Amino acid sequence: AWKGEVLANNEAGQVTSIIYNPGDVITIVAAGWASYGPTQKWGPQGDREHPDQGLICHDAFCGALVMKIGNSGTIPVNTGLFRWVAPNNVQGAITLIYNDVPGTYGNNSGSFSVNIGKDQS
Amino acid sequence: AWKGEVLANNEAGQVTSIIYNPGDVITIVAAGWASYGPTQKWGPQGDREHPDQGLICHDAFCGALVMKIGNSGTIPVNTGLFRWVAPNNVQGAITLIYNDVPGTYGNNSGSFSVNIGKDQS
Amino acid sequence: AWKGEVLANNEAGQVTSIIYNPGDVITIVAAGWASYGPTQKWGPQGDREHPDQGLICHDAFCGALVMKIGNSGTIPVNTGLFRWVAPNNVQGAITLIYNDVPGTYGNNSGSFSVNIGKDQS
Amino acid sequence: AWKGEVLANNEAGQVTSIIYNPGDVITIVAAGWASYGPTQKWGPQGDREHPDQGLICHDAFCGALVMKIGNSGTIPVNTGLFRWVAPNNVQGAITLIYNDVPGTYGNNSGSFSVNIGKDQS
Ligand SMILES: O=C(CCCc1ccccc1)NO
Ligand SMILES: O=C(CCCc1ccccc1)NO
Ligand SMILES: [Ca+2]
Ligand SMILES: [Ca+2]
Ligand SMILES: [Ca+2]
Ligand SMILES: [Ca+2]
Repeated sequence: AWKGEVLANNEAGQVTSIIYNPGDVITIVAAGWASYGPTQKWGPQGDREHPDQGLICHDAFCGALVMKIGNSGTIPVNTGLFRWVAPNNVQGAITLIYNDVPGTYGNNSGSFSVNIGKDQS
Repeated sequence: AWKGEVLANNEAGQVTSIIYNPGDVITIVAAGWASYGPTQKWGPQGDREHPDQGLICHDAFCGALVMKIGNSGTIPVNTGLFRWVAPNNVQGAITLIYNDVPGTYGNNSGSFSVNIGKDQS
Repeated sequence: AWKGEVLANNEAGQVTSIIYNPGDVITIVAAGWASYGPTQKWGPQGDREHPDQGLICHDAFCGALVMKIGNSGTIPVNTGLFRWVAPNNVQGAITLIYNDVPGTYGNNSGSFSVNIGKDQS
Repeated sequence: AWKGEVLANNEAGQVTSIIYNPGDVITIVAAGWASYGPTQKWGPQGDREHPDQGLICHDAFCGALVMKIGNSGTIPVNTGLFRWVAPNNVQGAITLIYNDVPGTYGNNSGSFSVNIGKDQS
């Protein structure tokens, strides 16, 4: 029920129309190519070779797709989530974000194409 | 309803328990790191810079995840398929395969973790 | 998903654990046999021949299954709802209720078995 | 996936476009009013008070909704089936049928409105 693009250079991330409510089961699929600065591109799992120098999400590689649900901290998405249920006390609008160091989004390029849907529960 | 791994060095691929029937809607999500020979690894979209020297799937990069449905030709999966329906006359077990040149799977390493489910239809 | 029973004699109805949120798609199936007083029994559509003498739901027959979502007005359920979205902006817990005139639940008998699930959206 | 009507007077029943395949989960909801001969009408559970005089389905009341899957024996549907899986070795097109005595469908009237969908598995 949501399809769109998340730009690697967008520090604020892309607000979706999906409101995660308690008990919701969701599926995410992410595709595409992006860079956090170097003259190469990576998919939605990012670059396993790059050290973490203050990423917004310590549980995903630099250049990975991550998300926030309302005011949650960052949650790894990577290539996507299969029939996934959030931790207790997590709810609200899903924001998709490119995993980088705050203040370093200006040299980023490319984007991921993302589908999000609610599953049966 | 199927969860598993597909080994990059398995030329025959991983035959799943999912039988695709006409009208079925499926979702696939793939994650992980694999190599077609080099010391680097790539995610399930593969290596966008490697030329095609006789890949089993010409519509996906070397080192991408692809599939067959029964005895179909290869179909790109990459990071996954969101609520996907097959063409007419495509039916049978889903086989997941690492995209490489026939005869060259021996120097491959790593695997993709894959979830497949049938959706509402 | 929720499975349970609503008694025809319960003016307060049965509060379920299903929270209807905006955009939710739900499926309900209701079965069983109940009476609003007469010696006969009706299924969850109720008695199409009995006049409305002040039913809690004017859009369903006497002895039908109806519901509230949070503090909404009554909504007909009857035998159930197939991949149903609320026509109004309503939200909150689903309460199931037997459709009868307030203060006349004392001569009611029987019950409906009800399954509620959220569908893909 | 399928929405339509089954006439009470149709002895052959109504063939749907739903092919039940092994492993499939289905949901059916049925509504409406029909008769096996009397002036009164009943919902999809039929008439609890009418004796079985050789019904096509001995496990449902006269005037109930029943079905066959391919050439299976009759299976009770009544008001519907919630996330239901068939017994082993039952496969093929779903035919919906009004439960009556063979040869006695000529005096029947009305119809049930029926929705069938495949659920997640
Ligand atoms: O923008 C940054 C810091 C520098 C990234 C970079 C490293 C090597 C070559 C070019 C750029 N992090 O996201
Ligand atoms: O209880 C009522 C009013 C009376 C309905 C009734 C009619 C004939 C025989 C017994 C009861 N409304 O639900
Ligand atoms: Ca950067
Ligand atoms: Ca190789
Ligand atoms: Ca009453
Ligand atoms: Ca008859």
